[PDB]
Amino acid sequence: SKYERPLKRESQIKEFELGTHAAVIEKVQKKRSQKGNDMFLLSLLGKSNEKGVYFLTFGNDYTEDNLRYILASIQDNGVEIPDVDFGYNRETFEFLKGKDVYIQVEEQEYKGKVKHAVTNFLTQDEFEESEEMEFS
Amino acid sequence: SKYERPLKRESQIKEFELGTHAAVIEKVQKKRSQKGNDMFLLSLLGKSNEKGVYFLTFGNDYTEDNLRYILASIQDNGVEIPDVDFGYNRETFEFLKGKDVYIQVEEQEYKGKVKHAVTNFLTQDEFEESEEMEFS
Amino acid sequence: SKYERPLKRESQIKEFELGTHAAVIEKVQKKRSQKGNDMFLLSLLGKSNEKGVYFLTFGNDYTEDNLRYILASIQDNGVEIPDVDFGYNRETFEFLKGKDVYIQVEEQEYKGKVKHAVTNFLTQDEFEESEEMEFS
DNA sequence: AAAAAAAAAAAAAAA
Repeated sequence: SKYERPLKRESQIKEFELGTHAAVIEKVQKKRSQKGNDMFLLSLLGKSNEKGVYFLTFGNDYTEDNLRYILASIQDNGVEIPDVDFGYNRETFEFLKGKDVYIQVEEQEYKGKVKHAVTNFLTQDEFEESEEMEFS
Repeated sequence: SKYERPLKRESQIKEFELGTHAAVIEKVQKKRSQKGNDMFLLSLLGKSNEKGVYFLTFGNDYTEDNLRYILASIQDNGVEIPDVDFGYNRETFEFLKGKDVYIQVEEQEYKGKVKHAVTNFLTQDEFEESEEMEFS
Repeated sequence: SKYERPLKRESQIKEFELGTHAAVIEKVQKKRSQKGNDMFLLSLLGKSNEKGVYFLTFGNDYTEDNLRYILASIQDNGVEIPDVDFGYNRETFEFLKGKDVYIQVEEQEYKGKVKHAVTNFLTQDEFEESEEMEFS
């Protein structure tokens, strides 16, 4: 094919350790998956510069519930959830950017490659239940 | 099978230190993989005779982008890109030879043996971002 | 059990010193491995009566490559490679006998016992390049 | 809960 300038790629030097972490959604991209689903690609920034990615895929039974947990995590980091129809729309897209969240980070295999993946957005209850088990 | 001069093999004494470097594509070579994929074998040379190799495999869905990043790295080193169809062809083969590039080199574990392998080709943006964080 | 006459064993008094060497393929004999692959057993005679052995083992992914390098070594000693199918056949078998080659010999250890073994066949440029860095 | 993902490349064998 003919050359077409490709995009700058973000350096993902450092992953999240396994467990629960406070993180901020440092970026939100609108993309389409390889199987042709509309998704929001949440980029996640930790307090020691840990980078992580999360895919909010649309057009299935879980999408609604999935996003409610993202919103609930935002709510419990001290932000009011506005009166808007949440889903595949610009309000939702813009609302997520820059927000404090609680994330879970589990291991995950794919093509025999193990990485630390962001799996879930946690409520206050879930974040503390997990965090109050750790010994300094 | 009928005879086919195998590719000359060099002394891999000095390899690239970890991180990102300016390099040249010293040699390009046609080669069939163990799984039976066509690839170009890019020999990279550094400013103090560090050596490394890069496997540009054809067939995969990443081929295009992977080559795009090679080309874009060449673009950002002062060479302009011809209006040719880039791929598994002769023009591509001849173009890549003797071109200044930006590369990343990470640690790569394979069957016990860790070694410093060229992983990516970097754009100007990518390159300056990681090179500007070094001190004196 | 019942006595069968055993075969004469060739006197392997002196072995190659480590490094690169001009040598002749003095003998070639096809055998079965302990694991049970067909293979050629190249005997190699040095210019000071050094004796070494090389095992070209058939039935693996790199059989053809290892053979190609042998032929390349013969090619670069003033011999033209004919348009023959190279492999486990009589023609390849008989072509190898008596040819000049360049060999590499390294230390090797099987059952505690150390041995100078023939590990590779070198091209012209490969041979000269090894001889360059010996003078230092 | 369902869906997301850079793919691919590396001697093996002899004794």
